[PDB]
This record gives sequence, structure tokens and C-alpha cells, in this order.
Amino acid sequence: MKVGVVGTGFVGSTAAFALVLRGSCSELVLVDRDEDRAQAEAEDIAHAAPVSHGTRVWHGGHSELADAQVVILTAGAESRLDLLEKNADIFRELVPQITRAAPDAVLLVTSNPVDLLTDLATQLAPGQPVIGSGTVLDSARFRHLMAQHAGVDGTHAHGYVLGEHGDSEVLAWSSAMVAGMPVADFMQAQNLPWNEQVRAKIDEGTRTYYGIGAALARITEAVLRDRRAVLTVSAPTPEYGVSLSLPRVVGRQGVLSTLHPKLTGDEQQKLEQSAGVLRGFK
Amino acid sequence: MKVGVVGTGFVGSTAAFALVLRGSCSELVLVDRDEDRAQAEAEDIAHAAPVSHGTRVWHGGHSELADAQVVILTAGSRLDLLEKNADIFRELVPQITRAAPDAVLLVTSNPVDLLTDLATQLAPGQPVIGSGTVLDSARFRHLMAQHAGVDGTHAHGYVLGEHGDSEVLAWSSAMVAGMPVADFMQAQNLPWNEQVRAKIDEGTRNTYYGIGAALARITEAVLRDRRAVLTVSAPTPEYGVSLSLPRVVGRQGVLSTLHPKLTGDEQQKLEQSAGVLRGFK
Amino acid sequence: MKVGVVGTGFVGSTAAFALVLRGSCSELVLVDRDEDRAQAEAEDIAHAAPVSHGTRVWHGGHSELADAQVVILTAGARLDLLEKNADIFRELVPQITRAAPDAVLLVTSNPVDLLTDLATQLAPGQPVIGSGTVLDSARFRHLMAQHAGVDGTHAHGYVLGEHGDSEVLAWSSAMVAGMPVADFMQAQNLPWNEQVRAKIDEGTRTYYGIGAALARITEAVLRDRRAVLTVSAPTPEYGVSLSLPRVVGRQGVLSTLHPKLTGDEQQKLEQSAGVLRGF
Amino acid sequence: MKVGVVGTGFVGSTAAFALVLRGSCSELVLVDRDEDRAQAEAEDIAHAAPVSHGTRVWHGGHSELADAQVVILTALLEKNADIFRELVPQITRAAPDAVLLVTSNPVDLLTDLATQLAPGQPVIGSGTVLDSARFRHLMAQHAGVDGTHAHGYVLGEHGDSEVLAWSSAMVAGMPVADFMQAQNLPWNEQVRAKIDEGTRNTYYGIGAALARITEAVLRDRRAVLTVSAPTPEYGVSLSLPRVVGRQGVLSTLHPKLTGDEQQKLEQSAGVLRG
Repeated sequence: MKVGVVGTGFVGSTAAFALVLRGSCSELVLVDRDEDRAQAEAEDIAHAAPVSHGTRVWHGGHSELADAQVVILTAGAESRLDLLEKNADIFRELVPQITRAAPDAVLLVTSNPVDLLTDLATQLAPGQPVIGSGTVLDSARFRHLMAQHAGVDGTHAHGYVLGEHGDSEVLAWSSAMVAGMPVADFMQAQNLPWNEQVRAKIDEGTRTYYGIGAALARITEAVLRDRRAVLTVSAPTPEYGVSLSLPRVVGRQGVLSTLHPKLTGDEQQKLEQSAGVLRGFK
Repeated sequence: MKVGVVGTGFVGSTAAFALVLRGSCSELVLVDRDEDRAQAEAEDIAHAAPVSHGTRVWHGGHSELADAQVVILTAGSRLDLLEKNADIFRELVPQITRAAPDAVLLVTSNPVDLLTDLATQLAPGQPVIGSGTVLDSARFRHLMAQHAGVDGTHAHGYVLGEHGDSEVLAWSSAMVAGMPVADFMQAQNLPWNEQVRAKIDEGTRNTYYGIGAALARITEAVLRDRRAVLTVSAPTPEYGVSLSLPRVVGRQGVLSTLHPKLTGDEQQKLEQSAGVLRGFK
Repeated sequence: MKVGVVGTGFVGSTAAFALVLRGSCSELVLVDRDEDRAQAEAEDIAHAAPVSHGTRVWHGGHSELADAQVVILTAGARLDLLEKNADIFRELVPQITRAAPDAVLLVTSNPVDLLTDLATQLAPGQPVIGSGTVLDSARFRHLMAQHAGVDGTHAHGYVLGEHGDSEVLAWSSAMVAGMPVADFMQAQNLPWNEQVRAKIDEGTRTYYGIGAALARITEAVLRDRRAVLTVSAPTPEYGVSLSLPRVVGRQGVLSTLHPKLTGDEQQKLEQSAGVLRGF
Repeated sequence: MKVGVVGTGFVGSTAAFALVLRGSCSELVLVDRDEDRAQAEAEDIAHAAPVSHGTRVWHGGHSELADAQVVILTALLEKNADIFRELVPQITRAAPDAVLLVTSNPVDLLTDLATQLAPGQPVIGSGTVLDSARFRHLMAQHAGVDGTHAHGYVLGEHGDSEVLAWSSAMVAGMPVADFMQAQNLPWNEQVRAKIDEGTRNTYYGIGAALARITEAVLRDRRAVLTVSAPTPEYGVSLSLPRVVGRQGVLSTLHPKLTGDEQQKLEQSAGVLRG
């Protein structure tokens, strides 16, 4: 199981560290324009590998991505709009280099804006699975906070953050669930406080790169182990004409299917306004 | 984090193996009447420890359980098994309470439900829990998830009541990816019907790897105070017996009980299940 | 990463349990003549996989070994004992080579040494390894470490030769924290004598230990770990398959490291090899 | 198992991240003068927690270290002492039993200081732990084998003045040189000089190393680590190989060095006395 990360900024290297401490893969290659930085991160992360499951780590050029199952594209560079078209330029340079070396690797895009850059990466790489990290972390926070308030472990909480990664994203309260009940219903049965204030609180919370680092590793593990995990990753969503975060089953071949949630009229509305924002910039 | 397991039959040693392999605890004591088997299983399991986290394994008498956070009690006509097994418990549980009065007692011997009742009275003022239907609930989830084409963590569902032929599958509350299981099958256009459900029901009602691993999960829930929702067996006043329902489990043991909303039929089947146990009790 | 285990007696199933619970592989197949047992143990072990890294577990026929990186051959039923398992091997190994021609083949049946020789014959052009003295070497280390009072990673030592009573403990190279064990024991002012050392030698000479060892060998291959393991392989200097320390990786044994032994240890070794030369 | 970290600079939060990712402990408190920083990272890190270990992570103040088994102090020496003089007593206040793991530079003297401020409590510094680990990793890499089969210590003062004990360097139970000879791999003053550099040189390695030291404590493992502690045959706090457990340093293993090796060591000892 071999993984490459392109761009060893903070996100790339935190993800690489997470992958290593976790034993997610057996080979990990760091690839960056600033070779030296790549060199230094690789060598520092190396002396960390878990005995029970070591990982060859090293830096190299794009040709080293040879046989990567997953490549995590973290490369990136004032209006959101010229962050957008700087990174588009960087992407047009890199993605073809990636496809050249690892034509079959699943491409995991994380640079901001992730949704639009996932769209770009998709067109620059038509014959490859391309996925954006999208709202994965935020969905994870949404669940973590609900579970924290319910007094139960996080695996017992279900909930999605949908749409555009950012202020525009939508919390699908309508589908939020704890121990197999709608959240309101769990809170009531447990005589715990639930209301607009508590939800509003969670809302501000849902919205360092450790969280994203770990998340990127879980998305990667889902692929590496052909896992069919449900993750709200960003992908081209034809109903909306743009790449967006919805829940998607993820495994070795990337996105295996997309299950659009049944939203309230108000949630569905925010979602479409979200999609509009992205349509323009696109 | 210290764990003791009493009675080193297959279940106890398989659990211990699971505990050590996952690094669940840093200290593990095997306690058995047959002090040579105990020492063998302890010296053998001792080898299986994972570097990235080691565990000190050894065998001892009941005094060695001192300061254990969890003790797994595996020592063991149904009615014959039961009383024969109750006698053993009346001997052992007090020796356990002697050595570790504030440890969580995890009962796994069959019949687990009634023996959890017995243990609870032999050891008042100490958290007591039976493994109950934990493994069955897990199978139930695993089978739905496998049929849904999704990882098991996205499946929710309980097996309630008596551990055995009488346990109830709470279909009414089976959930996948946030939806009722059928609604999810309808959304993925996967087959869902009585026969699919009856086949899962067979796989849920069935070598001790499944139970060993579950035993470790419950244990880890306590050691790490994780607030895991597990269908473990505890005395349930509404039924006057110890049976399995979903319970939040943490360091102090059962922190609360979540009585699920069942269909008439299920509640009916649960009460009959409780009757059977009152009958032995 | 896919592994298939063949023959689901206690060793194979314990090995499978260890692999699953540590997440050693993503994909695991149990294959046995007794397909009912295989199905039972596969369904049970499946229920036992940690959520982080999951493993798809199932049972099947030999054709299911398709694309295994490692196949653990544990099938088994003295000259007679040997002649019965040889027959079984002559039936199975070619089935394995059929479906998984590039799998590393990890032989554990007894006698492991001679059967590793047989399997090597039956499956040329494919890495073949026997579990040999891997577990024994681990106990040897564990027991010294336990007596020295330091974690086991800081003990070094090999059990060489024939798996069994004839196996050789290479005391002459035993090491604790980078020193010869005697020197370590003296520095820490602990007892070291013929009576302590024979009690260790005793604990060195249920299947949890071997299960976990088999997993470790398998993980070495799956991850290409370049681990030094005293596994069994044909050793031309002795004309038989024997346990020596070997660097084990994705392609199996990458090299053999012949240890320096005392004249006495080298003797016990060649005596050990003589026997096997008989079979 | 409870761990707290004082000071959530890079070394602190990378150490905590590593603890949380490996599920090394169940509770983890970040304690910092800058409570806003401590708050997110507790919140961000909240998350890298694997499901099947798993850890409660939060921010708070010194009182919140209560019942900690290990406290990692990551919060120049001149200034850093004034800070220790304020914090260590606050730590000893709340967590009197905790093993005190000092990591700030200079870690050696700042360990001696902390030992002063906190008697009757195990105190150790991270010392040369990371460097001993690089040293071994680089030999192993060159030998073509896994890191566990390499043995080697970096001794003395953390920094430019530390001693690689080439005299006891070992691969697969042999002297590194003897292994490279048997394996037919190049070994020559040049190769070693390269290793030397890499050995003695971003906070991933130190983060992971801090976590491994913490786990040795938390799990009472009896691990041999080259941590810094007051060493009475040098009058200063030094890195030697020491057996480490739940009660901190259980013993000290003074390695047999060449005259030239013991040379640099004793030399550095004095450069320490001030």
C-alpha cells in the first residue's frame, strides 16, 4: 500500500505523519517543488514509524509516485478568487505530472477552494478517480459535538455536513441521529437539553491541521482497504453542475455510489444556494 | 489499566489473547482453579504482545486480582448447567470481591443472564455486567452492513433480551447510514424482504473468537470510560430479571439504560423471553 | 494485502485471528478440506475485526487464494507422521501454486523443516518458508529480557537448527541492551548461572504464541519489513532446510546471516542437521 | 491513563497529536498561558482519535492536570528558568505523583532545574532519545534491515556536543562493521560521518519520541532510553541509557566506552556545570 503526497506544506505533512503513526500504508512518498522541504519532512517523519507496522518514507520527484494507490494533492498558494486562480495554475502544472506517473492512483484533492479545484482536477484527469476532502472533517466535527452532548461515544452519532466547504456548508440536522434515533428524540429520552441554542452552539463549532490530517488519512485508508466507508467527500454532482460534498461510499475504486439525503425544504434550499455560489466561480 | 480473567477455558483465554493483541490493557492476570493451565495460557499469551504497546501477563490466585479495573468471569439440562454453575459462582465471586472490591465484574458464563443476577447479589456494591447479547448485536449489524454494501460502523441495531434462542432482533430499530434498513435498501435498490431478513436472522442466532473480541470491546469501554452503547445483560427492574438492553458503558460500568421503542410483536417477544428467565430464576 | 490460510485447525485459525485483530491484512481467505469448519471459523473471526482497519474474511476453495501475497499452509495430520503430511502436501501445494503462483508460502506443519524442504520441491519458482524456530527465538529473548528486567525489544538471541528438542540456543551471542547477557546481569548485579540459564532453556524449548509469530512473519512479507527472523529454509551448507536468522521481505528470504557460534554450538547444530539429513 | 502537556507550542501539540493517534492514553489535557491556543488544538486534536483506542482531549489550567501520570513540559536558559520556577511548582501542586518529562532546551540543565524545583517526584528530560533513534534508523537503513535490529546510543549533552557510541553500535547482534562486512556493504569513515550528520541533525520525530517515552511510563514497560537525568558521576544532568517505567528511571546503565568516547563525554559534563 503506497501513498504519495504532493506539496509538503502543513496539511501534506500532518497527513503524512498521521498516515505513518497509524500504519495506514507501507510506502509513503513526499513530492514537492521545494525538494529540500520535502527531504526534511520525509526524514523527520521516517524516524517515527510504528514498530508493529513500519513504513518506508522518502521524498522524490513526480516519477516516484509510480504505483501509488492514492495520491494526496495538497499543493496550493487577497480575494478567495485569486487564491482560486493561482491554485488552478499550480494544478494545471501538477495534475498532469501526477497522471503521468500514477495514472491509476486515486487523486485526493485538499487544496482550497477544494470543491472547485476538485472540478479542475477532474477535467485535468478524466481517466482517474478524483476526490476532494470536502466536508469530511466538518461532518466528523458535527458528529463529535452531538455525541459529546449526548454523553455517548462518537461512533453512535450520525450526521452529515453537505455542500460547499466553508461558510456556505449545510448541517443536515434533519438527518442527525444518535444511537439510532433522531437526535431530538435521544435527548428527550435522556432528559438532556436540546433546543435552538444548543444546536446553534454546535453549528459554530462544526464550522493547526491535525483534524484534517487525520481525516485525510481515513479517506486514504478507506481506499487502501477497499472499505466502502460513507464519507461526505467532494465530487462532481450532476444535479448541481458542480463538485460538492454529499455522502458517498468510498473504496478502492474511489466513489462507488452517492446517496443524496432527504433534506428539509430549507436545507435543500441552502444547499442549492451553496451550489450557485460555486457555479459562478466555475 | 489492569484486567483479570477467572477460569482459563477457551473463552477466557481467547478474550485474553484479544486483549493483549490489541494492547487493551497494560496488565493481565489469569486466575484459575487449574493453576497449571492458567500458567500455560499466561506464558503463551505473554508472547503475543505487540511492541507498540506491551502487556504484562501472568497467572495467580484470586489475590492477584488486586486493583484490576475489570474482572472477566468466564468460569463454568440447562437447569443442570445453571445450578452446577451457580455453585461455582458462590465460591468464586466472593474471592473476587475480596481481592478487587471496586473492579467491574464482567460475567460471561452460561446462562449469562441468570448468572449475572446471581453475581450481582453475591457482589453488591460493585458494578456487575454480563456479556449478554453484545456479540449477537454485533453480528446483526455486520450482516446488515454486508448486505447493504457498507462498512459495519454505519449499521445500527440491537439484539435484546435473553442470550439464546429466545433473543429478539429489534428490526424496528435497525438503521443503515442514518436510515431504517429497508429505506436504505430501497435507496440503493438492493433486495430486502422476509427471506433476506430470515437469512440474517439465522446468521445472528448461530471456537470463541467472536466472543473473545467482544469481551475485549466491553472491557476497553470500561478501561477508557468510553460511553459505548452495548447490549449487555444487567438486572432490569421492569422485567425483574437480568437481561440485555442497550446500555451506556463506561468506567463505572452501566451509566444508563436506553429502553428501545419496539413494535407490539417485539415487546411481546421480549416479555415472553423475560418470562422464561423468571422461570429459571 | 491478501492472505490465505490453508487447513483451519487450531494453528491456522489462531494465526487468522491474530492477523485480523492486528489488521495485518485487508483480505483473508480460509481454505480447508473440511469446508464446514472453514466456514464456521471464517464467520466467527470476521466478527472479530477492529473498526479502524477492517478485514474481509471468508472461506473458499483453493481457487480463492487468487492473488494472495502470503499463503500459510498449516494442514497436517516420526517417519510415519512425516510420510502422511508429505502425502497431504503433494496434494495441496500444487493446488496452491495453481491459484497463487507468486504467493509467499509459509509452511508450519510438523516437521516444519522437512516439510519446508518438500514444499520447496513441490513449488519451485516461488518463495517458500517454514515457521521454524521463530517462536522459540522469541521465547528465548522474552525470558532473558524478563530476567534482566527490561522490555523484550532490548534482548537479542537466536534459536537455530531443527525445530524441536534438537534446536540450538545461541547463548554465545545472546545480548541484552547491547551487551552480552552475562555482562548485563553483572552490571545490574543480578544472578546469572547454569541454573537460571537452564530454566530459560526450559521455557524456550494452546497456539497463541505460534499464531502471533505466524502473523509477524506474514506482516514482514506484506509490509516488506526486512525483519530478521530465524525461519526455516533450505541451507546448502547443511544440505537441509534449517532455521537460521534471515532477512525476510516481500520476496521472502532476501539473505541469510550465518551467526558466529562456539565450537560447542556449531556442533549441536551439525548434529541437528545430521538427523534431518536422514529424513 | 492521564497525560497533560504544559505549553502548546509546536513540540507540545505534535507530541499530543502522536499520543492521540496511537491511543497511548485515554485522557489528555493541554495547559497553556495562551488559553486560546490551547483551546483549538485540544479541539482539533480532539479528532485524530482512532475509534478503537480513543481519547478525551481538552484544554484547561494547572488544576486540570490532576491525576496525571505524565506531564510533558514543553514551555534562552536564563528566561526558561524563570518560567520553570513559576510552572514546575504549579505542576507539583496539582500532579505530585506525575512523572515530569522535560523537553525544552536546554533540556539538560532545565531538567536539573526541574529536579531542583520538584524533589520527591520523578523528573527526566527527553535528552538524546530522538538522536539515539536517528542513529539506529540510519545504521539500519544502511544495513538493509528493520530498525529494531539496530542498537546504538547517543550520549551526553543534547546538541552539538553529544557522543555517538560507535563503539557499541550493533546490527543483528553484531558490531555494525562486522555486519556490513558479512553483508558485503560499504563501511568506511565516510559512511559513518554521513550517519553522524543525520543523527545529530520540524517536530515529528521529537513528537513521536516524547510519546514513546510517555508510553514507557504509562505502561510500566522497563524500556531502555537515553533520557537526561542528574548523573552523580559528572555532577550534571546527562543522557545515558536508563531503564524507564511507571516510577520513572529505575536504573542507569553506564556503557563501556573507548577512552576517546569517555573523553568527549566527561568533557561535555563540565561544559555543563555552567
